[PDB]
Amino acid sequence: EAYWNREQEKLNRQYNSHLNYCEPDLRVTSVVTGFNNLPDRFKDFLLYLRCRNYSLLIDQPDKCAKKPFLLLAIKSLTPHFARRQAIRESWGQESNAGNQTVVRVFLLGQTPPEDNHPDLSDMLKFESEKHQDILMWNYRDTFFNLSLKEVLFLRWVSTSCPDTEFVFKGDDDVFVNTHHILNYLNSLSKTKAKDLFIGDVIHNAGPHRDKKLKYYIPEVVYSGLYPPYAGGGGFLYSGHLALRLYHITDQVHLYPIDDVYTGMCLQKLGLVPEKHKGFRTFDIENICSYVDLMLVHSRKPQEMIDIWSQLQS
Amino acid sequence: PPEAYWNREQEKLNRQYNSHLNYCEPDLRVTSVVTGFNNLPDRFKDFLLYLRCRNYSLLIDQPDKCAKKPFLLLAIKSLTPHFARRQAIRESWGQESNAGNQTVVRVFLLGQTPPEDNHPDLSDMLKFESEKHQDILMWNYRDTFFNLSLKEVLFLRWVSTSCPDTEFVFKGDDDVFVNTHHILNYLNSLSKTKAKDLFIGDVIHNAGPHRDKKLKYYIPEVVYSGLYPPYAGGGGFLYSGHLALRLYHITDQVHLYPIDDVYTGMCLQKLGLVPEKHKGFRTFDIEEKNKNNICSYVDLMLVHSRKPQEMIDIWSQLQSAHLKC
Ligand SMILES: *[C@@H]1O[C@H](CO)[C@@H](O[C@@H]2O[C@H](CO)[C@@H](O[C@@H]3O[C@H](CO)[C@@H](O)[C@H](O[C@H]4O[C@H](CO)[C@@H](O)[C@H](O)[C@@H]4O)[C@@H]3O)[C@H](O)[C@H]2NC(C)=O)[C@H](O)[C@H]1NC(C)=O
Ligand SMILES: *[C@@H]1O[C@H](CO)[C@@H](O[C@@H]2O[C@H](CO)[C@@H](O[C@@H]3O[C@H](CO)[C@@H](O)[C@H](O[C@H]4O[C@H](CO)[C@@H](O)[C@H](O)[C@@H]4O)[C@@H]3O)[C@H](O)[C@H]2NC(C)=O)[C@H](O)[C@H]1NC(C)=O
Ligand SMILES: CC(=O)N[C@H]1[C@H](O[C@@H]2[C@@H](O)[C@H](O)O[C@H](CO)[C@@H]2O)O[C@H](CO)[C@@H](O[C@@H]2O[C@H](CO)[C@H](O)[C@H](O)[C@H]2O)[C@@H]1O
Ligand SMILES: CC(=O)N[C@H]1[C@H](O[C@@H]2[C@@H](O)[C@H](O)O[C@H](CO)[C@@H]2O)O[C@H](CO)[C@@H](O[C@@H]2O[C@H](CO)[C@H](O)[C@H](O)[C@H]2O)[C@@H]1O
Ligand SMILES: O=c1ccn([C@@H]2O[C@H](COP(=O)(O)OP(=O)(O)O)[C@@H](O)[C@H]2O)c(=O)[nH]1
Ligand SMILES: O=c1ccn([C@@H]2O[C@H](COP(=O)(O)OP(=O)(O)O)[C@@H](O)[C@H]2O)c(=O)[nH]1
Ligand SMILES: *[C@@H]1O[C@H](CO)[C@@H](O)[C@H](O)[C@H]1NC(C)=O
Ligand SMILES: *[C@@H]1O[C@H](CO)[C@@H](O)[C@H](O)[C@H]1NC(C)=O
Ligand SMILES: *[C@@H]1O[C@H](CO)[C@@H](O)[C@H](O)[C@H]1NC(C)=O
Ligand SMILES: [Mg+2]
Ligand SMILES: [Mg+2]
Repeated sequence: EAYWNREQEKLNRQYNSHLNYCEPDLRVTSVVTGFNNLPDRFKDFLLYLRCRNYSLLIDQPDKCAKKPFLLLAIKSLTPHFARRQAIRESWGQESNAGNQTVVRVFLLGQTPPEDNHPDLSDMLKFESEKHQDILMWNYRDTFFNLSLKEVLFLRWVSTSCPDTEFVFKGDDDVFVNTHHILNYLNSLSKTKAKDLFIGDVIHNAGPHRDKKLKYYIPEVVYSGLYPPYAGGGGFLYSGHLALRLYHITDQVHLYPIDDVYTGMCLQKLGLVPEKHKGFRTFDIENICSYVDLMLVHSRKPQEMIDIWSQLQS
Repeated sequence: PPEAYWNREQEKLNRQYNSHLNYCEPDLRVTSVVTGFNNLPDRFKDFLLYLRCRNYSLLIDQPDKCAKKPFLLLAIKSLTPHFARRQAIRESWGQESNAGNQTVVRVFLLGQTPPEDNHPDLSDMLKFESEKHQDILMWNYRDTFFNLSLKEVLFLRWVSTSCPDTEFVFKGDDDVFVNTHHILNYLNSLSKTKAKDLFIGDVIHNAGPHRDKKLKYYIPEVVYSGLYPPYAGGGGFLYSGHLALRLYHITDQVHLYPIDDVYTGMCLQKLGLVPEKHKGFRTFDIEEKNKNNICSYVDLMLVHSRKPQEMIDIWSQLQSAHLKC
């Protein structure tokens, strides 16, 4: 009865246009109960659900010219200049130690004037030319379009970085202990590494029905429970799985919560992401508190540099 | 009954006028004369050790900013990383203009954000921004909360040196919405007498220092004793350029204070003046229920606090607000 569930079931029957239909899908105004009274973000989500063929405005095509051991992929918005630079100087440094290459990309969409964003296009061009780590696509960068940010990033992995051994995807305000991540990745068996997917995995979750939370999903949009999913603050997976995940995205309708969407894709593949206790996407309760952690949400740019500096000793 | 350290040093200054300005070595005396110095937070140690130093130089100047005599100079406190805040101001209420040959010009007021304070290095982008927009003033001191009174004194020096003929000054924060049209209408309503010593804002009377160690405005009893003079909250206040010159001259006679808007109130009190409350300055915001009605902003001078998109949104709706409301 909920809209997403019914359309997804239609998709299941077709695989057992929803991909490049980019006119407004006016059907939703008649088939979604109370559509006129939905918040604008749901109107936009429903009207443009069947469009995901957006193009790269800023690419870094040689980012993976040397096959990486680890790709860091960080969700960011144009105005977050200090967040990105703190990451570059702390846990997101690119490196080649042990010939285990780490490369870094930030994942951006457009911040257009119609959404009341200041025009930062000249600063973003300066930054992209200076640091060569900005990927930017021509879609409206919004909270409910983070699942678009996920799908287009996975597409970019498939086209431009398909041979990375591992992928870390996360937020631009989480602290990551990249040394611990690399140590963990190097201790993996070959079998465990082929389909690795770990994070702060949430089981038996359901959609928030509370209208004051940013995660609110109306009953007319989605019914039932969520699959197991790793919290989007940051998760870690094999590049092999990144390609299998990209292939399966066509068979899963976009969903307004992006980390739930990745969990939906894993489930369709027959996989279950595994919890690693070092991923603290809901923060901690002292620099020694951070020694054994993989990730902590959330930290400001100065805090990111401070923690990283103290951890090096 | 010995006063607190700031009061005692201010008493010494008062008697000297009825070095504290370019002594930039650490004043190790404070470790002996400030009660409990060793147990103070680092920000108080730094403030006390370097209290007598304020001859910092401009690294980035805009020397022709006031080549055309302004009617109103907008001076906005900002920090290096705040690119989106500054651009939103440029496009909304901080636009430069010449309507009615009443020139409005804009500067942002910055210090350094050094790597030793764990700041990411954004210096090349700031230099690019300055080259593009020609509205960055930057001095070579450590930009911190407790150095904002330094930001105030160095800005007033720049007005005396480089913009002394501006008719009015608005000084405010980079996270406030300002109804600049209402400000200009108000300034054009003033008698010549009221305008000569104009100083208005969200004026707080009978305030004292916060003694709760958990608040960012905390001030220890060993640092400052007694009450605060009347003062306009720093989110933004409005005053004459004539008074800006009088305020600059008097800064030499008032020791820096960790809270910048209290410092400005101290300087006004030394001038024999009392800032006046204007109800349109909402430095503690407006009612939660009226935040999404643009008519709520028509009669306001200033609202704290708003994000870059919110400032642009409010400004855009305000340009057609005369059609409703
Ligand atoms: C995720 O990103 C996608 C891609 O950027 C984004 O899709 C875009 O949404 C906007 C609406 O938010 C669409 O813009 C509309 O296009 C139609 C074309 O006919 C216009 O008629 C619409 O007019 C509206 O706005 C007018 C004023 O400008 C009003 O007068 C009028 O009444 C309408 O309200 C409107 O401009 C745009 O076409 C798509 N672009 C695509 C599909 O490529 C989507 O919104 C984002 N999703 C979320 C959840 O944020
Ligand atoms: C307001 O701005 C002023 C001007 O920027 C700023 O003054 C500066 O303060 C810093 C301290 O925070 C001073 O730097 C110190 O200088 C002394 C020598 O005079 C050094 O011994 C200090 O070394 C420290 O760090 C070393 C390495 O970690 C340690 O080994 C050592 O023990 C110290 O911890 C440090 O370099 C600087 O000299 C002044 N500059 C000037 C021009 O006065 C002031 O701090 C700001 N005030 C506030 C309240 O923020
Ligand atoms: C089972 C679970 O953990 N579900 C969500 C969790 O609900 C909490 C309840 O289990 C608990 O009893 O009460 C608290 C109230 O204090 C919570 O309601 O809440 C978290 C935080 O919202 C959810 O994780 C988040 O889910 C959203 C999507 O709704 C999104 O995926 C986000 O990234 C993730 O952090 C749990 O799913
Ligand atoms: C007289 C006054 O307003 N004093 C400060 C005010 O104190 C409030 C108390 O009067 C009341 O009993 O409790 C409330 C808390 O619910 C307040 O504590 O608090 C405001 C907010 O801090 C102060 O304004 C701020 O002062 C700091 C310096 O201390 C700084 O100048 C800042 O710009 C300003 O907004 C009142 O001074
Ligand atoms: O339109 C958006 C909104 C958010 N983000 C990024 O998504 C991540 C999560 O945002 P937020 O902190 O608001 O979400 P929460 O952690 O509260 O779920 C952050 O890295 C944001 O920079 C984004 O890229 N585009
Ligand atoms: O080290 C600093 C800290 C703050 N600010 C500016 O001072 C103003 C007030 O900052 P904040 O909002 O944190 O203070 P609050 O309103 O909470 O008293 C804003 O314009 C900041 O950009 C600054 O210039 N340097
Ligand atoms: C997606 O593809 C269709 C044609 O197949 C095209 O009309 C549409 O403009 C494309 N969408 C975008 C955003 O380019
Ligand atoms: C201020 O002046 C004194 C000498 O006049 C000098 O030693 C000191 O370094 C100056 N301070 C700064 C920050 O230039
Ligand atoms: C316009 O303003 C300037 C000061 O900014 C003044 O010198 C000039 O005389 C004015 N011109 C007119 C037309 O009054
Ligand atoms: Mg977050
Ligand atoms: Mg503020």
